[PDB]
Amino acid sequence: STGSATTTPIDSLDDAYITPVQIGTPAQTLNLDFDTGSSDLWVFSSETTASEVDGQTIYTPSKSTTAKLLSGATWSISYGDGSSSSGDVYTDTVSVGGLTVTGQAVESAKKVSSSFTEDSTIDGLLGLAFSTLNTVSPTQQKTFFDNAKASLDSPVFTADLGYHAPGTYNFGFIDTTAYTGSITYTAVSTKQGFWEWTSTGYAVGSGTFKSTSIDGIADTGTTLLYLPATVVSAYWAQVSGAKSSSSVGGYVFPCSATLPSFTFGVGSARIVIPGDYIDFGPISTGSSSCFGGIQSSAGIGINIFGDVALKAAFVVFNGATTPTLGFASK
Repeated sequence: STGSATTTPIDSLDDAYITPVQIGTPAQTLNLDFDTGSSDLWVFSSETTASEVDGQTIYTPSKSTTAKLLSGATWSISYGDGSSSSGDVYTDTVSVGGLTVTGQAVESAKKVSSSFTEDSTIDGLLGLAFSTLNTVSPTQQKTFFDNAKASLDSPVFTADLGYHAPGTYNFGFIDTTAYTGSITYTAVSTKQGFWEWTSTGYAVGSGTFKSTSIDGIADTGTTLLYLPATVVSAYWAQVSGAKSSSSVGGYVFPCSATLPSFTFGVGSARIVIPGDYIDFGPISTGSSSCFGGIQSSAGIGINIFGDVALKAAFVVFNGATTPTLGFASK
């Protein structure tokens, strides 16, 4: 089997992408944030504290004839950005772009962090990291991809995120028309539960490539590119007027400035992030100071290849027995 669904940015800055997901019988369609940095499928629901719902579409298990309470099961998660949520668990039918999993754990939110309430366009998350990170207790649950894997024509999914435009998630096949050149594959460590790999280095604009190992995660659920402070400093040094602002919480720059591209290495191959992708606009409405899309990972504890980097490539998440990652230009 295969599936294919369009993913759409939630706003003009590509802060995140939402993908429609059918849950239950009859189908309830929710717009979920596909997150390769986590492993819970959780949704706003009829069970969510009313004061914590503000515009989101909810899942109502009682209206689904295929929903079954997973008795005794609870879940609770906190994300790298200080967000969180918690609740109970049903199993139900979940379909993504034509691909159907029966018995998928659907985690029903009883409580969500303010940040989720405040984002009316995201109805929940669909985690695509490794199932070892799943928070359901006492019995850990599998991700949508893990459940679908054996049925898929090939045990892969691909992320093809757009710049200021929609993109595509595919399951079970590689669309050879979606990228240029070849796909370079690189090794993955699952030891932290992430799609963790090692970039071979970077260049800033037309600068010479610096060969150096950068360990990080491919995370569709994170907006920006977070890299070591040395790297980030080398980038912003090439932008006139840029500075790191503690009050703002990162590098900012005047929008009159031209942003250089940023190249990262995948084995011997090279992915170029155009400068325009690194502009995240005014820090506040009307400000002349713009927020940068490349920021320091210092004190995150891990480097994150977020949407800023991934949207510059066609990315293969290969769930073969030994997982790997593939990157192609497009």
